[PDB]
Amino acid sequence: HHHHHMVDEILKLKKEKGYIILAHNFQIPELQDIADFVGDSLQLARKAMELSEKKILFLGVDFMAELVKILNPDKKVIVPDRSATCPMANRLTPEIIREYREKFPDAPVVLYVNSTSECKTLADVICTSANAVEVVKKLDSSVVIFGPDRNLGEYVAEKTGKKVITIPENGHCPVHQFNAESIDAVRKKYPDAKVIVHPECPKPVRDKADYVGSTGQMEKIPERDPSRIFVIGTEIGMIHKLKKKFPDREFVPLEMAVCVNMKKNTLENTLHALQTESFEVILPKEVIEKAKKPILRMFELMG
Ligand SMILES: O=C(O)C1=C(C(=O)O)N=CC(=S)C1
Ligand SMILES: [Fe+3]
Ligand SMILES: [Fe+3]
Ligand SMILES: [Fe+3]
Ligand SMILES: [Fe+3]
Ligand SMILES: [S]
Ligand SMILES: [S]
Ligand SMILES: [S]
Ligand SMILES: [S]
Repeated sequence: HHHHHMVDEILKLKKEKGYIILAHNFQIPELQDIADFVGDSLQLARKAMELSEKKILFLGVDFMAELVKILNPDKKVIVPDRSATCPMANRLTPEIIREYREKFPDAPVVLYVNSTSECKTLADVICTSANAVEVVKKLDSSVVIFGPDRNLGEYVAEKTGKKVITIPENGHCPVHQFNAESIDAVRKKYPDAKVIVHPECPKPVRDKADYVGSTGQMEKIPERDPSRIFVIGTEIGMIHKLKKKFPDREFVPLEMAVCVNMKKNTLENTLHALQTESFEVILPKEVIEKAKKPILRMFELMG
């Protein structure tokens, strides 16, 4: 009843006030369902650039909303919880980047998308887990500085054969610290299941999986693998996304993994956001201009 009210009022206010809702794959199912588009940060950013609308309600975490805003400076971007962020990303700082640039002056600074917008202004190129391998492959260098995620950096080193110098020391994602034993357990319980895990997972988990890929990659695997059952080693939000796309197959969480910050967004605070038209994502224009360069480098090296 209340969700029915909240859902209908959200759909009403989004229509009335000219907002497009963009939701990340890790949002709760109820917010994914009222979104105009659901996707990874790259898909959502690219999508934003194509919109005729000048108003965006973004449903994810701050670095993502800011990625949208940097590529769409003249659109009004709001979020329902202004504290939704990536705690581990904020362990990488400007001074660590400067320090490592000095020591390895010829190593391009490749920053993972979860990095703060301030940190992005000091990068040579941005990447996501979808494109990180391709991006580091096409750089001239045989050595790269990579942060903030150490597991993704080592994965990239593995697949490119390049030297990846990770920063900071011990940057990792709690959400993807799956037990390797959990894979052994599912392979006996579901013998024919395909295990897909995120490259942020530790090396023993990746190496025992049938596929390693980001959320965008995970959702393309059933387009080419006919298996009836997939075991999914990422954040719980992707199970709903996959089930919706491929109703014919079964998706089983490797374990329950919840990103607390992603779950800060609710139907209630989303409705408040459309009522009040807050909270606006504002970056100093200087940050937009400086962060935009390594982002455009990323597309140049992708496309
Ligand atoms: O690319 C994305 O949207 C992200 C993904 C993804 O796999 O799509 N995973 C983790 C983060 S922090 C962001
Ligand atoms: Fe995070
Ligand atoms: Fe993350
Ligand atoms: Fe993560
Ligand atoms: Fe997270
Ligand atoms: S995150
Ligand atoms: S992350
Ligand atoms: S994440
Ligand atoms: S997270």
